[PDB]
Amino acid sequence: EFNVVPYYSWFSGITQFQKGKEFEFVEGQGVPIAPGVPATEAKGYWYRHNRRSFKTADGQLLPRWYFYYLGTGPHAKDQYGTDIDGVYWVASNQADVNTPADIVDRDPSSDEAIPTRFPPGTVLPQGYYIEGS
Repeated sequence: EFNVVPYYSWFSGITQFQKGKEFEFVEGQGVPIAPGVPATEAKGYWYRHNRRSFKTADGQLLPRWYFYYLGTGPHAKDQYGTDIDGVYWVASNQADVNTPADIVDRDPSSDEAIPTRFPPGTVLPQGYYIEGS
């Protein structure tokens, strides 16, 4: 949950479930599939949402990453590929990362989040669960 309204991702999140596992994708992979969007627009970044749980007297919330097309979201102004903590840049080999993706953000009650899926051959990061799968 967010107590400051977040920028909404077009896709479901990827949740870390095993600590110590790195969130990564092979270069050229990692952009979720949106029906009808050209491969040239497949460029953006996954943004880490650190979650914190409240102390109980029992015993854990691991981060959840959300995808934003290049030029949108919390790091809309950053340069593709720049080393920034909590930002993992990804792009199809058809994408030109000097230009923002031609994509408008999601919402209102106008669109639900697209369940995150990747093309056949995509190497999935071990230790992460794709929400909606």
